[PDB]
Amino acid sequence: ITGTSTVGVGRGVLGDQKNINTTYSTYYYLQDNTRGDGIFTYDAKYRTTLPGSLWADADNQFFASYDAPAVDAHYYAGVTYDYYKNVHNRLSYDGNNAAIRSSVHYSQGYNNAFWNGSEMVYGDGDGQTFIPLSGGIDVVAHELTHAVTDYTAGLIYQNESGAINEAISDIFGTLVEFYANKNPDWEIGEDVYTPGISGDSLRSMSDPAKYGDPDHYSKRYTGTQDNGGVHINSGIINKAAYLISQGGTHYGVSVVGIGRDKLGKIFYRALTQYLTPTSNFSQLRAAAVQSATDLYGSTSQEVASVKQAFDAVGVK
Ligand SMILES: O=C(O)C[C@H](Cc1ccccc1)C(=O)O
Ligand SMILES: [Ca+2]
Ligand SMILES: [Ca+2]
Ligand SMILES: [Ca+2]
Ligand SMILES: [Ca+2]
Ligand SMILES: [Zn+2]
Repeated sequence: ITGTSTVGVGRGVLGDQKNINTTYSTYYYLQDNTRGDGIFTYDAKYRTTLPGSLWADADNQFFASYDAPAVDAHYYAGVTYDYYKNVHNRLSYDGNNAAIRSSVHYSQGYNNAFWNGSEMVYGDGDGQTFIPLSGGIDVVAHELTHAVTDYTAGLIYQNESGAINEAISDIFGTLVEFYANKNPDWEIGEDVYTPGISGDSLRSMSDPAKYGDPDHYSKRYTGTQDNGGVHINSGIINKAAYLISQGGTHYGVSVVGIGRDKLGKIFYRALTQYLTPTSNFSQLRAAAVQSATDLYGSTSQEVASVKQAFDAVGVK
């Protein structure tokens, strides 16, 4: 759309009020011209055809309950874009300011969200297992990072490379959640999962086993479900990443934490410089070590912690 940039106001999935960037041209659209080539949010109107209609609103106020998921998908995509730009100096997912598109109200009672190779898509949830998925900043950032991976390492979505692809998305989704300071934690999807149950989440990076995911290589899933356990075996990497950041002793191996910022720098470097589409866990470890070496020196503590952390999860 061609029009005038403006700012609107609405309420998100969790009921919080926020301002969002809109464009005015007869209607007010969810089109943010302030970031790269724009962020665009569409209404899929409970259908599965994509992307749907660019979101249009008459008065620039988005307080209807039907509006909530659009408000958050639109807002959280801006935050994520900011994180990448500010923190890693990367312009959008392609590094060249590509437009960011998302659709909401995808299908009926759809308990999922995803990156389809061109855009983000969010279901509204069935109201029991999930509420609308774009209400979780870690979910939004998890999706946008899959775009980042597609344009960089290109990790194939299956088996080990696939689990790495998933872990990357959880790690950066969590780093973004801390960046925005939105009640941050090392859990995944807590804000939109099982509205009826407090305290849980979809996955845990601090203790993957809490939800039955592996936290050691010896416990990896080797069957065929889930594309070869991409959402299961990611726990091994997630745990490694949590250890690098926070420190701890796991299976008798002690890791000194080096903090979130360094975690993010090391992983981003590995992702953008060293990983390839078919990289496996063992290659990820070599990548992460090389990255930390590049950044901090081979005799650094940073390098030492990366090694310890992988040793702790059994990745050699
Ligand atoms: O892999 C994906 O992008 C799909 C999905 C995303 C998701 C993340 C966090 C919470 C809910 C949903 C998953 O099942 O992880
Ligand atoms: Ca309105
Ligand atoms: Ca949180
Ligand atoms: Ca979280
Ligand atoms: Ca819950
Ligand atoms: Zn994912």
